[PDB]
Amino acid sequence: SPPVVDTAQGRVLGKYVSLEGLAQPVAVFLGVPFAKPPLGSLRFAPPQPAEPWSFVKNTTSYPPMCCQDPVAGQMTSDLFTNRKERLIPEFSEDCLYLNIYTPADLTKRGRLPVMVWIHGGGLVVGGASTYDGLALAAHENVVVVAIQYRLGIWGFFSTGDEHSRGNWGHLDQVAALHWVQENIANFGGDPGSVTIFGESAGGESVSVLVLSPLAKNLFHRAISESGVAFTAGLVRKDMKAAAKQIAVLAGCKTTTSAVFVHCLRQKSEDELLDLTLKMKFFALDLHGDPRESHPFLTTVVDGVLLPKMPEEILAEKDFNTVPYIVGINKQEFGWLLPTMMGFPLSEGKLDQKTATSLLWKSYPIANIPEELTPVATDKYLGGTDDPVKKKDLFLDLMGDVVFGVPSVTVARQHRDAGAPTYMYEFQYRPSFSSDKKPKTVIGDHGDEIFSVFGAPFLRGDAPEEEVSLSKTVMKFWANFARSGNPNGEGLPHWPMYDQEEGYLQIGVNTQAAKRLKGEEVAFWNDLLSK
Repeated sequence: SPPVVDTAQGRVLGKYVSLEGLAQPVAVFLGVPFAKPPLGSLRFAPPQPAEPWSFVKNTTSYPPMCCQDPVAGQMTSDLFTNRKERLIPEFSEDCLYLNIYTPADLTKRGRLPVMVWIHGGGLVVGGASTYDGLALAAHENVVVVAIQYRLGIWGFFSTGDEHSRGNWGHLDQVAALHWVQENIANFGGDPGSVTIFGESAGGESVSVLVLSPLAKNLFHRAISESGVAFTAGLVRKDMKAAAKQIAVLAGCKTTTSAVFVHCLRQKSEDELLDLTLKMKFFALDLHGDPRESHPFLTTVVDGVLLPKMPEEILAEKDFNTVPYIVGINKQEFGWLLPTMMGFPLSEGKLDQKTATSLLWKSYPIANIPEELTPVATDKYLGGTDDPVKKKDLFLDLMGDVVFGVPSVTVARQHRDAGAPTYMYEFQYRPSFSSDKKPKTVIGDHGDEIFSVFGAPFLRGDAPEEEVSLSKTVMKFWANFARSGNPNGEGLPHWPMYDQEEGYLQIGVNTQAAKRLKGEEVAFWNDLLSK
């Protein structure tokens, strides 16, 4: 007896889906529009509300993902998905949709916590339909909403002025959150209790929404998994140089910003896609000048989403000071990222000259000047002659500079603004890992996702240790959605990230520790001191 729910713009039809092991049926709505399709002159512009529809809109099939490299998009979906049935996504400029998983009794007026998932993919790839909210919803009695937002050129093209400010993907995230306020009560969600959560560039997005005056009162808890505002230089003052490259590739005059943006608006989707492949996003440039490489189009300081740089918003303490879990994995640069970015590290072996050279080429994500680059690799690799250990230590280096240090730096300033703050370090190797990934890589980028989204209940043949870790993580995450505090009956103690900097080591042996990356932060700030 399929569920039909009212929204401000019209009625939607979903499907009931059962999870093997639980009695609880979950109502699933796929491809709910939250904005007008950003086509034509709506490209490189703020999202507009969806036009209303008559009759009942069928929301039972996965929507398209936003345009992106389709080969890298398919690979990202494969690597990150938590369900059995492999998704073959479609791609389109018409992509401002969300998917909803609600376990609420829709005949009642439910008031479940709402968890809004913001996917990662470096702001250039990814989509919502990769992430099945079924297990998290059914096990923890929360409404899971997975949203989409414009990516790449479509999402982030900026002229650095009023003609194309930038941040279109973040304005879409904001529009989705307004949609949740207006409409989630009809899906049994409590709009007074919305947790935003995301991983990698989705974590950066959560962090940016925490800082943004546009997102005020649109959520009440935050979780950044493996990404905050300082991560990978994904937030910059401007985009002048990358914009120039786009103009040369597109054949657009840059006489003025208006003329430039108007030329890009006339391009077809195929032309912008081809321009996307030519920018070579999400890839280490091995041959060109590292100062001129732009593997991501970034969040920018536009004066609307962000009035100023994140450092200055954090230091001034006026932002969305909600309860905030900020976490990282043990080995953020262990395998997935170097492989996906094309780091020449298949060898199993690395010497210190080459580590220094690769750190310099990583300038776009690491931001370490050429002359300080041997000092960094000496610090991390100089205590051993063993090249197998040097490789493993270089990957610790990259993890720390790109993820660990940024995450701790942000948690500290969030705590110092007076907000409840929690940190974790996740250390587990999922059975769902790729065949290509070595057995020795534990807590790789993305590994927590399988626990958070209940992959053991949806796919594979997970052993009891892994099943149990997923229940623990989901329960912490949903307790936090409920109360702003992840703690509860039968879960290990997770201390607050206060002046003593307590954090939770999550893994086979889940337990509290202190002072996450304390020394590494000290070193990296001192190296870039100037």
